[PDB]
Amino acid sequence: SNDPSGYNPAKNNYHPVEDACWKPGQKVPYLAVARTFEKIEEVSARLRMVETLSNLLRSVVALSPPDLLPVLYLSLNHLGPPQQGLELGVGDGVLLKAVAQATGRQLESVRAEAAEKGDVGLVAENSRLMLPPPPLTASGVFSKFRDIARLTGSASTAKKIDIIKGLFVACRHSEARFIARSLSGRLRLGLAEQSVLAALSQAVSLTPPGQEFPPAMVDAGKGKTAEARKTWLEEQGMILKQTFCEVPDLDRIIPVLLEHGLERLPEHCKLSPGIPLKPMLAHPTRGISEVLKRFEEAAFTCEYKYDGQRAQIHALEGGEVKIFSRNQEDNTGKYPDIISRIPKIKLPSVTSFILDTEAVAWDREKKQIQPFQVLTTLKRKEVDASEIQVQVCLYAFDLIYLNGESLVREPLSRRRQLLRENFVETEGEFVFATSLDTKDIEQIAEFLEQSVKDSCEGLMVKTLDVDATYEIAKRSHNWLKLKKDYLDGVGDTLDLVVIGAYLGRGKRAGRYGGFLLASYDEDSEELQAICKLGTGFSDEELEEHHQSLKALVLPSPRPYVRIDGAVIPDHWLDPSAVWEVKCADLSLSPIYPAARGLVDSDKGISLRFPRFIRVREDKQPEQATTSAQVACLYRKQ
DNA sequence: GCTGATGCGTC
DNA sequence: GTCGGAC
DNA sequence: GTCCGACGACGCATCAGC
Ligand SMILES: *OP(=O)(O)OC[C@H]1O[C@@H](n2cnc3c(N)ncnc32)[C@H](O)[C@@H]1O
Repeated sequence: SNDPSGYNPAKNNYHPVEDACWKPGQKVPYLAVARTFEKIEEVSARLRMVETLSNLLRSVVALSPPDLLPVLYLSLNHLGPPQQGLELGVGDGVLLKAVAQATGRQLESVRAEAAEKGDVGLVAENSRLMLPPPPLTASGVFSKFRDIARLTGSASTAKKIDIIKGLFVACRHSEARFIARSLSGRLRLGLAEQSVLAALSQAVSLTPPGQEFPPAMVDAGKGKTAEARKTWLEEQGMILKQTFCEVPDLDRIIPVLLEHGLERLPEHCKLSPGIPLKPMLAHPTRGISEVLKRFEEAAFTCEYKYDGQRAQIHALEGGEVKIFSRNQEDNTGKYPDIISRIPKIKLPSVTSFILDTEAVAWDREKKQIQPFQVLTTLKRKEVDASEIQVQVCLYAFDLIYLNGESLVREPLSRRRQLLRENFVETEGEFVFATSLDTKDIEQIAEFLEQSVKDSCEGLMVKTLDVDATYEIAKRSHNWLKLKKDYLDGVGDTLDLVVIGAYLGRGKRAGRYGGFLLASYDEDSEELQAICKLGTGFSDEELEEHHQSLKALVLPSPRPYVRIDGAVIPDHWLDPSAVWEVKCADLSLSPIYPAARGLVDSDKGISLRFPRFIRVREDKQPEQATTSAQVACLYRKQ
C-alpha cells in the first residue's frame, strides 16, 4: 500500500483502512506521524487540527493498536506519565551539535542559522555513501527519545548525540524537522493536550477499538444528523476528558480504552489517593467588574492568593502520604516535616484524603509569610533534625477526596464545609485560606487591599454553588485570579531603557522575541541591566519595535552599559528607547547588576513577571527609573 | 575533582 | 508566571 | 471563553571542558 511520503490525513472523506500508509498489524511509520504534524502545522483552525489528528488515530486504532500510546505521546511531545519525571536533558546546545555533525557543517554556522530562522527543525531538515537505514517507526522514535532521557552521568551527552545523529541519518522528508523540534522541547504544532484528547475521543468513537480486522465499523458517526453527531461526540469527549483529568496517565488509560472501550473507561480509571490528578486552574481577571460579570448569577467566595507553590497532598488508606506538584511531579521528598504532621492536621475519623494547598515559606519568629524566593531556597527539613527559623506552611483551600469518596462533583460550598469540619489548623503549619463571602464591590476591594498587606498576591474568586465543582473537564479555569497589578494604572511601573534585543523563535521568528532592559545608575553614570522582557506587546507593536530598534543595532556594546551575568543580547542596541514596564514583585537577583550594593552586598535586583505596557516616547534614557528608585521599590515590599 | 554552564522545574 | 492571537 | 505558544526570574542537580 501507499508510500508514507504521500500520506494525507487531512483529505476529505478519510478512510482509516484504505487511506493509511501501512499494512494492518505493522508498526506505524514515523513519516505517517510527521505527515500528520505537517497538515496540522499548516492550518490555524484548531478544529481542523483535531480532525486531522483524529484521522491518524483512527488508522492506528484500526490497523496497529499497540502504536496508539507512542503516537499519542509523540503528538503531545511527552516522554511518559508526568509523575515518572523523565527528562530529555537535551538543550539547544546539544541538539545543535548533533545537527552540525549530521549535516557536515561547522557548529557556529548551524547555530547562527538556527537563531536567524528561529527554529532548529528547519536547519536539520533543509540542510550518502550508504543506503538509508530502515525507515523510522513511531514506536521506535518514541523509545529512542526515552533512551535519550534515561542516559545519565558523565559522557551521557556524547551518547545522546549518537542517538540523535542516528535518528537524523534515518530521517526522510519532514521527519528531521519534527524530530529536532521535539528534542528542542518546542514541537509547536498549535495542537496540545486538549486537542489531542478531543482527537482521541473522536477517533475511538468513529472507529471503535477491539474490532476484528478488517473493522466493520470505520465511521460510526456518519449517518447521524449534524446536531446529533455533535452532541454525541461532545458526550464521548467528556467521558475521556473527565477520566484523564482524574488519572492524567496515558499508560493507564490507553490499554483500558483499547481493551474495554471508552464507555467503560471510567469504571477502570478512577480518582484515587496516590495517583496525581489535574488541578483546578484560574483565569486572569483584570478587575472586580470582570469578576462580577463572570459570576453574574452565582454567589462566590474570595480567598487570599498565597505566594508559594501548589501542593496536592494525598493521604492513602493505611497512612502513606504523597505530595504532588501542580504538574503531577512527585514532591513527597521535599516535605518530610509536613508528612510527619499529617496525623496532626486531620480528625481521627479521616482515613484518606486529597487536599489542595499552597506551600508557603513561613518565618516563625516574625510570624509572617516569606517571599516565594525564600521558599525555593528552603532545604528539606528532616524530622528530628534541628529547627530553622523559616519553614514550609500549608494554606489549605480545597478538599478533593475524603474517606474513600471523590468530592470532584460536589459544589465548593460542600467541599469547603468538609475541609473546615475534618481538618485542624496550626499557625505556621496548616491554615485554611483566609476568605470572604460577598458580592459587595467595596468589601471585595478592601479584601484585595488586605490580602496584599498580608503578603499575598491578590485574590482567588470561586463560585460556591453554581458551576462550583472540581470537574476540570467541564472548565479547566473555573476559578478567577484577581491581582492588583492587573489593574492598569494601579501598581508600580518602571521606565526602563532597551539596551539589547534577542532574536525571536517560533511565532517570533524573523523579528525580536525579547529585549534586555536597564535602569539608570546615577551614581556610577551607567545603565544596569535589570531584566529581560518578552511579553505585553501586541504583534503590531512588536513589529514596530523591530522596525525602530533595527536602526539602533551596535556592533559592540557601549562601555557604560553593565549586564554582568545577563544573557548577552544577539543585538546590542544604542540606549535610546524607554519603555514603561510593569511587574508583580522585585527579586534579589543572582545575575542582574541593577541596584547591586543598595539592598544586598553581592546581588542586584530584577523584576518578577515583567511585561511591556507602552513606549515612553516623551522620555529620554536619562529620565529612566534610577537604580536608587529600584531599591526603594524593593524595600517597600 | 574543580569550575562555570545549563536544562528544567517552580512561579 | 503574563500576555496576545486564532477560533 | 478556550486553547495555544511566544516570552519572564530564579534555584539547583548535573553537565562538559579542563
Ligand atoms: O497565577 P496562577 O494561575 O498560577 O494562580 C493559581 C495558583 O495560585 C495558587 N493559590 C494560592 N492561593 C490559592 C487559593 N486560595 N486557591 C487556589 N489557588 C491558590 C495555587 O498554587 C494555584 O496554582
